[PDB]
Amino acid sequence: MEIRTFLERALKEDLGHGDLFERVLEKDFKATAFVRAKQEGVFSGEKYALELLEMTGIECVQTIKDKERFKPKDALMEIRGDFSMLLKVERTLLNLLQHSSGIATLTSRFVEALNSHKVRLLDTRKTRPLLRIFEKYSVLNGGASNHRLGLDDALMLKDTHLRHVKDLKSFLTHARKNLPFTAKIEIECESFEEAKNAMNAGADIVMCDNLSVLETKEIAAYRDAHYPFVLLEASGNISLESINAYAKSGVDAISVGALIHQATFIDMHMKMA
Amino acid sequence: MEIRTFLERALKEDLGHGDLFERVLEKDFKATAFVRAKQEGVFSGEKYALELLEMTGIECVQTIKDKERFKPKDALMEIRGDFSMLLKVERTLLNLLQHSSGIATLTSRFVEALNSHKVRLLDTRKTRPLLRIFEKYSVLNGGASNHRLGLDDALMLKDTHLRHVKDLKSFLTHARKNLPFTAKIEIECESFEEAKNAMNAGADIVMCDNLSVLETKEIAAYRDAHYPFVLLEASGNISLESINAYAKSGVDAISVGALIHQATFIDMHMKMA
Amino acid sequence: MEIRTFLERALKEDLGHGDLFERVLEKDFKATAFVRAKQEGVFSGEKYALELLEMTGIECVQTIKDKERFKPKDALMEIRGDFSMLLKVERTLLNLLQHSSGIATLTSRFVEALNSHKVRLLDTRKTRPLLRIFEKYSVLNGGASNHRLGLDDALMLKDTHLRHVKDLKSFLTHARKNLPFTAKIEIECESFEEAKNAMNAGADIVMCDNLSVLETKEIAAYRDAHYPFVLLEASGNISLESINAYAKSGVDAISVGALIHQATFIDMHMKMA
Amino acid sequence: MEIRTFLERALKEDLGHGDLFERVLEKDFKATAFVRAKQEGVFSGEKYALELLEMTGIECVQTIKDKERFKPKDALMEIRGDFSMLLKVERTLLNLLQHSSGIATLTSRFVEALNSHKVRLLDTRKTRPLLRIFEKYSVLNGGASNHRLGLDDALMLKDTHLRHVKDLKSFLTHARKNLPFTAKIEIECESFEEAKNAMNAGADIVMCDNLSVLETKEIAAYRDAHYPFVLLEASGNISLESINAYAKSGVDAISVGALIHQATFIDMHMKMA
Amino acid sequence: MEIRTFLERALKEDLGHGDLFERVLEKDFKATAFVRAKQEGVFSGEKYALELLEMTGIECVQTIKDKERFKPKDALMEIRGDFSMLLKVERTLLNLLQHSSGIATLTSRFVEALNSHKVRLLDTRKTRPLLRIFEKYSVLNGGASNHRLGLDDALMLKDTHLRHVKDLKSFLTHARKNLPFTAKIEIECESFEEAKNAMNAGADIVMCDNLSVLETKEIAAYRDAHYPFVLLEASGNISLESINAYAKSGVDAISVGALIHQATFIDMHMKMA
Amino acid sequence: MEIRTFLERALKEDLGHGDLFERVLEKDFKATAFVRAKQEGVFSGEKYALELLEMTGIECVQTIKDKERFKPKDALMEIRGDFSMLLKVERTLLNLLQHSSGIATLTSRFVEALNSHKVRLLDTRKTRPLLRIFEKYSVLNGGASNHRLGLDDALMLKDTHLRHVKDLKSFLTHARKNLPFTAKIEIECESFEEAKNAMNAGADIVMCDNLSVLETKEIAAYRDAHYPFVLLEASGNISLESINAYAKSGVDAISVGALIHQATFIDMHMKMA
Ligand SMILES: O=C(O)c1ccc[n+]([C@@H]2O[C@H](COP(=O)([O-])O)[C@@H](O)[C@H]2O)c1
Ligand SMILES: O=C(O)c1ccc[n+]([C@@H]2O[C@H](COP(=O)([O-])O)[C@@H](O)[C@H]2O)c1
Ligand SMILES: O=C(O)c1ccc[n+]([C@@H]2O[C@H](COP(=O)([O-])O)[C@@H](O)[C@H]2O)c1
Ligand SMILES: O=C(O)c1ccc[n+]([C@@H]2O[C@H](COP(=O)([O-])O)[C@@H](O)[C@H]2O)c1
Ligand SMILES: O=C(O)c1ccc[n+]([C@@H]2O[C@H](COP(=O)([O-])O)[C@@H](O)[C@H]2O)c1
Ligand SMILES: O=C(O)c1ccc[n+]([C@@H]2O[C@H](COP(=O)([O-])O)[C@@H](O)[C@H]2O)c1
Repeated sequence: MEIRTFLERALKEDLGHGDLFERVLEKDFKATAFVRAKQEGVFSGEKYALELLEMTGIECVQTIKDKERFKPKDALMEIRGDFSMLLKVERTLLNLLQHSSGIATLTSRFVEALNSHKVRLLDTRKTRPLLRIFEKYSVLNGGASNHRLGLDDALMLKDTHLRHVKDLKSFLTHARKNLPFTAKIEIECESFEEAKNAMNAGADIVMCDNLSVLETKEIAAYRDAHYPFVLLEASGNISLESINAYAKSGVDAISVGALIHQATFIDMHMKMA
Repeated sequence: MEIRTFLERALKEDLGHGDLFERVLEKDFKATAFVRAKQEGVFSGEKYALELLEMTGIECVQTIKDKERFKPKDALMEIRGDFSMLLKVERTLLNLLQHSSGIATLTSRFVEALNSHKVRLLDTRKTRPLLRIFEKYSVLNGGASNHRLGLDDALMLKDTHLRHVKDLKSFLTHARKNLPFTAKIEIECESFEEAKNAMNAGADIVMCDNLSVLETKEIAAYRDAHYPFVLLEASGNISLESINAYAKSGVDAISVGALIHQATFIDMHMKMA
Repeated sequence: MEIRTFLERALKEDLGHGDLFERVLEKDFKATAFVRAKQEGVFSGEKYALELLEMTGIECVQTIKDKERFKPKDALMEIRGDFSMLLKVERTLLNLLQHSSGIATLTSRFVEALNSHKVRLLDTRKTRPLLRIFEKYSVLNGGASNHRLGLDDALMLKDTHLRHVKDLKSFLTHARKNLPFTAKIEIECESFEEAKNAMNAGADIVMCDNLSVLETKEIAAYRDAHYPFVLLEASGNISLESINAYAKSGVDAISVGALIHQATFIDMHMKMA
Repeated sequence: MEIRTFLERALKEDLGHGDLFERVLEKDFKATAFVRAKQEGVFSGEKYALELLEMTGIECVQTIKDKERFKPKDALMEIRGDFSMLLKVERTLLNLLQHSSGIATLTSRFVEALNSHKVRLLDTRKTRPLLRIFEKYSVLNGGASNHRLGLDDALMLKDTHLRHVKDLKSFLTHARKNLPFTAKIEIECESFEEAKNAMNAGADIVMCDNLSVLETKEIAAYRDAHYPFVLLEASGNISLESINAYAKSGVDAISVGALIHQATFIDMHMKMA
Repeated sequence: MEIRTFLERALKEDLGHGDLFERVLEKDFKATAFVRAKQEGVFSGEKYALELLEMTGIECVQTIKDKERFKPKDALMEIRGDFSMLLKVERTLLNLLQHSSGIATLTSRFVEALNSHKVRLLDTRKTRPLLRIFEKYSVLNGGASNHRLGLDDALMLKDTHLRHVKDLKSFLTHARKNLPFTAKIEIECESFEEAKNAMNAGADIVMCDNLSVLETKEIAAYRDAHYPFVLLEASGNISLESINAYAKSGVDAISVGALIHQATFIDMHMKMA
Repeated sequence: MEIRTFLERALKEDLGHGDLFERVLEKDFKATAFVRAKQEGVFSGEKYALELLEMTGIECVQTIKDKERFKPKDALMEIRGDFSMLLKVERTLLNLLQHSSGIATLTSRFVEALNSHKVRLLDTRKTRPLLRIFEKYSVLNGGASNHRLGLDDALMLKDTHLRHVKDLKSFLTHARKNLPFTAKIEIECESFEEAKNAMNAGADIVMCDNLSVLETKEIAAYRDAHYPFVLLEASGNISLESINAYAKSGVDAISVGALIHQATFIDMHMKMA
């Protein structure tokens, strides 16, 4: 398990010195519980919930696969194990769930509001500390694709890196030999004129930072023109509304980091019996 | 440093095999950069930012103390160190910042909308996985107090625990001897009649789950009545609006977990030069 | 699980580069062995031991639960599993069963002199490095009760703390808003006058330090009339003889941390048979 | 370094979610502090403390060395750092100086009552969990000498191991080619007979477990006679009231694990000034 | 920092319970020492070494940067610091400088035969356990270039993968939406026919496995007319003689992972002087 | 256990952010696989593999033992688990079986060309970083024997250490009381003279570093003469073309660290079926 520790840690920060309830409890027995929802939405974080549960000695009788949709008063999980242990895990479970689910839902919404089957939805390294993965996985279980996961994943730069370079074309070449063979080089651009110097130099990918439909199409055009095998990325602010408009800019994928840093939880709770 | 690793981990998940930019860079030099804002709001996470920075070999020339307020186009930090290293830390810094700042702001707002100096604002164990502390600290730098930090912090129960007990009073006594001496026992209650069985039994604290003003006042009353030294907690949903109404229920503190699981980031970015 | 890593490290230290015997052992085989007393005492350590065994792959046949009493020559545990693993888990097993039971035993000898069903006996924060929780556990299996476990569990102030404090009453006031909601505040006082002040400032617990049986009965009495809701504990070089007296002095609880820093091993050993 | 992680852990167990007093302190500041003794004994732990101090950014002004003797009321250490920290570090620093010194002292007693500049006094493997290295280190300062540290250190066969070895001379011969090149073997014997055999098999050290001062003499002789470079160690329940007695029997070392599993805390405390 | 913990563990393993010499060393003192060649080669390991030194408290006086060439009897490093620490960091230091330079050296011997400024030499994923990154680094200081570093760095498919795949072209299509946006896809092909298929399905990189110089020049040519935007690499038991030929065969890069699993130490040693 | 964390790490370095193929796989499923040899040699690593397998929930159907000989095309292991996993685990499993077997093989060569049932062949401390234990283990299977494992194992003084010791007989005598009770000392000598001295001082093992087969004979004699229980080890740049030569000189063991720092991967691969 690559996430075995992640859970390990999440549980400890809440258990600290050790749960207080178990000290008082006299006779521990084996009971059962459900994870009803309280607000319709999608569901992500199954994988984790499963791992955590087996990791704690909690049997997962019934579960609703990820990527699935639900409505309030719906049973999402019939877990069963010792009583004491059940209560310790209660919170850590709901939490990771609600957070994963939430980003998944808020992401779901961005999907339909895209309406397309030839354009990709991407996220960003804009993630909460220590959740680079836990979240991207969530962005996924919504219907979007994930962009790069780290800074070793694919060399991607912007002005900040080139504000001291002469001859771009010649630059992207002295990199190729000083990089990993299977790494693409994506570049950020703020104006039409840039996208050109880009492609020309080699750029495996070209982004579009804060630029209007007609500003992009000129590039989406100049692209279909000479450099065809060079993906294009619409990335600026991309509001939930101005998102559909860009799908039409004839651009491969649009990255809306807001998918992650804008997703609140989703009501859920746990009841014994 | 108790948070030294927290940062340690946050940086790695993004660096993975190792940043790709540094491979290409030819001559590394020492430059400087700022952390301008892009949306007025409060600021939290100074502590971390500081630690991270020294941890990375980045000098923190100028910083704006936590709990402070800011407006767009404002410089929040003049950091200076090697160029390569500056870029690796760029993201991990903004992230933890924006997230801490965000909860701080959304919390700030809940403060003024409370208007009071005798009533406390509390949060909940409703926190994102692996951020139990990173967040509570944020809830703090907003103006609120923190409730319990874990399940070892203070024995607090609800129906779920008592749906199998006879004689509450006698119960809270066989706990005291099987608990840590400095631990209070807070109890959750959903109806007037409960608050009574509570106090009577001993309960060091009594909460109020999803109950209207007049429902609470009856208890806030019966409290000022016989059991005075028994704090009272208003905790249900407490919308940003129906929050002020409860301040008047004559209750010690009100806990609005929404403070954490509802706070999105806050625009910020980093520019060289 | 929380004590996995504890046990894990307790083993790692003894094996080092690896056991040498398993290098020369020709044919490993399943064998049974028992842990046995060689002196009388009260049993502590089950929790830890069972977890060690089931961790290493050794089956546990029979075990005397914690708190139980045992005479010498008594068989305490029966265990089966690979010969090689038994000889590795041997000292690691015994060692903790001894250090653990050693405390618990020396603890009941106090719980005796104490002799009361209204007064609680408490340990302290004076514990051997890395065994805080371990040792605290033991004290429980000794018949007494644990005080706090850390500096986050509850706020406690003594001379060193106050020497830099003006107007205490005003302090414990503008403190509650920066401490976690459930947190109790306790104060060490070396005299009656100090005692009154504390209680008044709004202390939750007052500690009667190195004070004569009398001075306590008085700081006690004063408390049963002006502040009945305050906790009082007596501490300071209390012994097996003088401990009895304090019990009968109207004082909430007594803390003789010696129950730990003055407890030694209880000779035990393991035989194959 | 080496023990940095030990201290790193010893602290994390006491701090937990975080120190409380540091939440309510108003203005931290630099300050001095002294560790005074309240009991006479011998000082151990220097090694550890100095790292604990530097590790937590505290300055060490003055400090006595390991093995130095001290009287009560003696000022042992002069530390100087931020008031807030000095406090978090206090108990830890003391706990470990009391445990370490505690051991060294009791040890120093056995070394005096042993009386002899040619016979070594040894500890064992009976140690408290997670302190193997620490406690050995302690014994060292008390003026005695360490036995092996773990199971990789050197091979020792007690009866348990032997009860399955037909022909020992071979077993030892056909074990050398497996055990690392530089390892000694030690066999536990309970009769002049066993020791006479064990030695021909080629043991490198012979344990004279629970034997009369006469039998021991016998073996010491046979040793000085036919096997000179063998090495003798007398062990078993040995106490002050019999050490000197065994010292004069020819054995090269007397082994008494009571040195650690029977040692206790030497009273100490920290003052500000 | 990323290689701290690497070095940290490389030390921990050699010291075990702790160095024995520092136990018998009477007076420690500051001394200087040099690491020296005893055979010719290309230098690798600086990054790691400097970090080891400055980590242990040893000053570095002079050092031959990485990639540099050196003859025997040449002085490679001058270091000052506590005698005791020098003797501990000794083998740990040498060992990695050797294993590291050993690779790099054996690598340049290939970069030679290769002889080209249009073709890149690449390592593989066949590395010694725990040294993936370490060894990959070395290969760089050998004059070549690294292939991918993990199974997250980029998707690669070989026989074993395809045996359970129907209609590949359709696969690489409904895959891009589940792979991270930047991810390149590469395919191992054991023949011309396989090669075409790959390219067509939309592969980003095709690997020419155990194929004759010719069959490559052909899978090459075909590619310089129908798919000019595809990467081609040749692999499979390539050696120091036959490696030259492939260079001149219109193929993007060559991957002879032997540059690692077939590289040994380069005799070096350290002298005090 | 012991090495679980080694494997846990070896995997985490290759997986990184996560395996890609597992993102695009459609329906995972159980499957078998064989590890076939493509070179003749001797099998090492069994110990590790079986843990890697069980650790990642893969079933081991059949497997050859450590030290068993194998020819090419020989099927060495039959594993059976989820297709997805079998793949993540593939390279690791092979990498470590190739490194381990690689060593054992070269070793097995020296053991044959050594020829002698009474002279031990030893490795050293010259090992690759983080594999000290692993590589020693490997040498073991090759049929040779391990020297000490670290600096805690036993004390060895080379010239460096000695260059400051006036009077060695004393130094060794007044070092015994510090070093653990069961430790051997070994001194490096470069002349019949040094060895004659070192032995009186009381060394327990004497290194005959870089000496003629004649000088070695000389020392071996003096050894058999005046110091019988001393132990001789010949070392230095020794190769197949001179082993048998030294074996017949009286020394108890020949030390050749080339066994590991010169060993390479033995070709192996994994097939599905
Ligand atoms: O390196 C990455 O993971 C990465 C991938 C895609 C986009 N970004 C950055 O994220 C920015 C958009 O953020 P947002 O949430 O306001 O749409 C974009 O224009 C870049 O400056 C960063
Ligand atoms: O144990 C805790 O840390 C804890 C502290 C305060 C409140 N809670 C729970 O959080 C609930 C309120 O959540 P919210 O965000 O909708 O206001 C409350 O009524 C309880 O069921 C939990
Ligand atoms: O910090 C704590 O949890 C704590 C709780 C109770 C007592 N103490 C300290 O421990 C002292 C008594 O030690 P002793 O010899 O009675 O084990 C007492 O008078 C204080 O100075 C410390
Ligand atoms: O494992 C060791 O290093 C070791 C070394 C010497 C002796 N022992 C055992 O410790 C026993 C004596 O216990 P004590 O009360 O002197 O700590 C002895 O007779 C053996 O059964 C164990
Ligand atoms: O997974 C990778 O990164 C990877 C990259 C390039 C090559 N390989 C494998 O390594 C094989 C060649 O090994 P060798 O003897 O040329 O070092 C090749 O034909 C594949 O089966 C594996
Ligand atoms: O540290 C050890 O365990 C150790 C044991 C035996 C020999 N050495 C050193 O290793 C040297 C021989 O190197 P080699 O090529 O046989 O690996 C020898 O003459 C010493 O300087 C080192």
